[PDB]
Amino acid sequence: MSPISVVIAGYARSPFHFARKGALVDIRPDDLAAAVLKGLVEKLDLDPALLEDVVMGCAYPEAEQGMNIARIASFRAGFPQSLGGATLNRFCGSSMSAVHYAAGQVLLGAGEAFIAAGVESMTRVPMGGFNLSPNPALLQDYPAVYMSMGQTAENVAERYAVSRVEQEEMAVRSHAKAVAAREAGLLREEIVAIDTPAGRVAEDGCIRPGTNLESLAQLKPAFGGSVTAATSSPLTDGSAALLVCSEDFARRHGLVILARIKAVAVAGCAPEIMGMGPVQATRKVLQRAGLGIADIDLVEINEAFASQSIACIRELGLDMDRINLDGGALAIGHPLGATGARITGKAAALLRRTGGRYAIATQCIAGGQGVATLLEAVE
Amino acid sequence: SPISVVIAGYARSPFHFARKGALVDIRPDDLAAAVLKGLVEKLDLDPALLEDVVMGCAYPEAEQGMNIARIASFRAGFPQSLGGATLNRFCGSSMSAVHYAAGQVLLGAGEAFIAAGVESMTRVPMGGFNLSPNPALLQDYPAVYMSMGQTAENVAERYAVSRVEQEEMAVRSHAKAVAAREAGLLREEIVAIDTPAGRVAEDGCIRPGTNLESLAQLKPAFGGSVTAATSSPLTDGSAALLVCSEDFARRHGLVILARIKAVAVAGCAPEIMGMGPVQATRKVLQRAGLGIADIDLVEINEAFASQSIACIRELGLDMDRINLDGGALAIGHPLGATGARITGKAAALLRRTGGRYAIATQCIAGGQGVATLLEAVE
Repeated sequence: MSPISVVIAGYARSPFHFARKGALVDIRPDDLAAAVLKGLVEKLDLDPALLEDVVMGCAYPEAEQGMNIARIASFRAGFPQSLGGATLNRFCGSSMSAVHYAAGQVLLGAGEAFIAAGVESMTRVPMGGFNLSPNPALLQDYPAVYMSMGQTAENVAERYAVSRVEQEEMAVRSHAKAVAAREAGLLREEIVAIDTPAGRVAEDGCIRPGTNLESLAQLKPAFGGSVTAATSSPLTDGSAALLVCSEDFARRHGLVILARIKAVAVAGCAPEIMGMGPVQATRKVLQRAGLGIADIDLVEINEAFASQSIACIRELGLDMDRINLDGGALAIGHPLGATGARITGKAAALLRRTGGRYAIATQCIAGGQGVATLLEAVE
Repeated sequence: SPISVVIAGYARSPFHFARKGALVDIRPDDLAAAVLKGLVEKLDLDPALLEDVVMGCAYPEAEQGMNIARIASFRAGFPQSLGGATLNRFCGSSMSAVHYAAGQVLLGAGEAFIAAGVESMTRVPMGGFNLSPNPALLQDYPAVYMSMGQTAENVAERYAVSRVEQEEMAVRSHAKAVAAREAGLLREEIVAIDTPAGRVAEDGCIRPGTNLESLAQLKPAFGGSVTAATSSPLTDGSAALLVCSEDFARRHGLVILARIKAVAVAGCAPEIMGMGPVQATRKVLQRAGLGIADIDLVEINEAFASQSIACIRELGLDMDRINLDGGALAIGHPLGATGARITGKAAALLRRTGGRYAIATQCIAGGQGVATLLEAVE
């Protein structure tokens, strides 16, 4: 007689690079995803034949991200044909929903170990895909369904009263925290270096040290309002992967357990303010875990925009000093499919490193959704 | 103390031929929405009670793009409070949508889900608009991109399924579909769809009086034993299930079709992807503590007569217990929607026939299988 325990027992990712001008422009997303899958199981010294399934998050699963990129990446990584592979699109939250899927399968007794990963080459598959075909009836009846992400960011800045200067202070803090993490070697363990035509890429490319209020105040508005390129996550290339498995499996294979998955959630919201997704998703995981915000040691909230990240943190009553401890997406980047796996893996790794008890990973999703994962330390 | 996960609803569009059938004018997001709306109207269920819509789709791009789960959900008039996520495991996408939903019920992450799928093989072509095979795998491992027809021939050769044996399954599949359709036994699962041309309420792919003599006169499709007629057709269609806790079904006075007792995925060699159901079925049996002897009926997808027959023999199943109301040869195979149809139909048949246990299982492009084992609710 034993509690069902689902744990994160591995977290790896590529460095994240600016789309179009960064170090990963020449790497196919299927090849990049493969590199990280192979990197994770090599960091763990884990036989991939022990895995049930690879679940790969991807916002635009077409073109080089098509043909079930989970299964393509798995083949390309040299993993056995006995694994399953599936690709999951919940846009910005895809690879956090991959974690929820794998967690559900562990409870169903349908396998003991999974990779929950994500990928986005925002260089090689442009945000929106090819052949964008909006529903004509929804364009007329419900146009907010297809609202630009930047307009949702302005809507939140207005409706939740987040000034341009307040957004710019988050940008300064997110870069300063990433720089401090990188320079202390605190991003090294999670990174799988990637071979490219130009050479080995081993370090994050989106961090801009010395980001400061005076230089930010000179930038042009991006969406005819308060938001700028610097208070918006950049177009990013990258992949992240987690090992999601039973506590028993991790113990059996001598794996270090980063954290236990204690509760999960999805919540819909109004598309016009999609950035507020995290509020209902976080309230759900607290209600399901039997916890309050005062119980949470740290939070990874994705910085899709400063406007929505700040509006969420205020609405939940979170201390900004407990947010995005090693930097957030303004600095680190936001390759859509990969972010959920990254912020979940990172929250787990930070909970273990900081000696905390509980953490939450949460983000917003285009089309009006939020996802959250509540993590618990393992003794 | 287990939570019990049930199927408490099954709806689908009529399934029609790609390019020449009755659904060619319906965008797949619109077709999925019609089925979502039909399902909740059949159940008289308020969709505000639903946690999430999980939509299977083999090619989630263009008219199937932009997270078709969420688009279909909005188009059906469901509240913004629901989640929406699109899942691609090609042929098995919407069975993996059931598996996802069942795990979320167990996690206590919601009590009611729609697990659905859609494919308009008319309006999004197989391979998508920008097929880009991994250059390294084209060199190292070309079988990854093997055509489904070549895998069907591989299985016919290696598992010794003659062209006549394949044609005998084509005959029985169509005959079984005609018996069901003629007795009104397909009507309850169907949501009629409005089209520019008028209301479509009947399946289009059934070819009544399909027979050995006429099949034997057709030309091979893949330089072997397989023909157009022993291959599932290119199909347009959508299917949706209500996957929910037993407590939620009882509380809302919903008729339960079946309990989900076990689930599985299993990888296999892409070059014989059609044998996916063997390891997937053996997994759900082992997990359920059951033998093939225990199973009253099976829905095994008829992607190809060759792989369906080869799997049925490998598992030692009585053909009389397979695809009671017809199989994909006759009903159609709109990739993203098939897993939800065969799981849904297997649950509905388990209830209608008074059996204890059923299996829904299928093969998947890229070498995978999926299986769901269902139990009658006492």
